[PDB]
Amino acid sequence: HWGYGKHNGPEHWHKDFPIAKGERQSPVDIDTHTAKYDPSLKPLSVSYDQATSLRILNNGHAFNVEFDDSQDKAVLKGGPLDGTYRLIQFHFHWGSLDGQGSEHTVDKKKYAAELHLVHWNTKYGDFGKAVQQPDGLAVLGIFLKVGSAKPGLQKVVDVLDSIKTKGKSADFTNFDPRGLLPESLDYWTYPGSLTTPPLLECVTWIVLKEPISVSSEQVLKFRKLNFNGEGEPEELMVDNWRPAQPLKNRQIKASFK
Ligand SMILES: [Zn+2]
Repeated sequence: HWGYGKHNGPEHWHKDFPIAKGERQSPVDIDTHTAKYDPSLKPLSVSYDQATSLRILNNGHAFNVEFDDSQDKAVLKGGPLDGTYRLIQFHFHWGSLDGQGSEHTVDKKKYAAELHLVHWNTKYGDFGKAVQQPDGLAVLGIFLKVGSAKPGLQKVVDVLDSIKTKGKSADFTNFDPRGLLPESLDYWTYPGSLTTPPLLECVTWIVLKEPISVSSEQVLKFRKLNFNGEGEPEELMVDNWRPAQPLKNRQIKASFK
């Protein structure tokens, strides 16, 4: 039932998901002047050479590229994390307008879009057990700005016409998520939550400082997707982002001096 519209959108999620007013909700604004360098953060390790994408799907809120997480084929390690986190899916949030779209902000600056690579902690049995624990998920967040085209994104963009509406899916093999990374993996990290219902506070957030650059042509294809199912009145899939939430007692740690 929840969405991003006037009445089912983020400002009303708390009616059905009371955790929405919890102590470590995401996203948050990253105040660069308050986020301290932490020299105990170990280097961020990403092992994606054996990543096995399976399918792409429009679930009515975003589109998800799903991966085989049955073994350590595509794992995140290091940084603030203890243990091994398996990539399960990635998706985007974007705006109707280049000036908005990102979930996290940096000194209140909004980016045009935000990519989330979602991983879960093999400490737990599976995704379902991991989401129920404060140390269960690690989400790598990567800002998008409008500029030159992102070649590693073109394979995703080139299949969006086949998943225009909610419920549609398609096979989507051999996608290399490495092609979505920026040059620097300098990042900020803090403990937080899912940014969509059920909004569980199970996420170690790792937000990269350097955005990737995508083309107008590429984001205009994002904005052509539909929230609605085929045959229902069109609602364009745009502004599917949750705004910054209160930071409360939390500190953002920076990985760079
Ligand atoms: Zn997300």
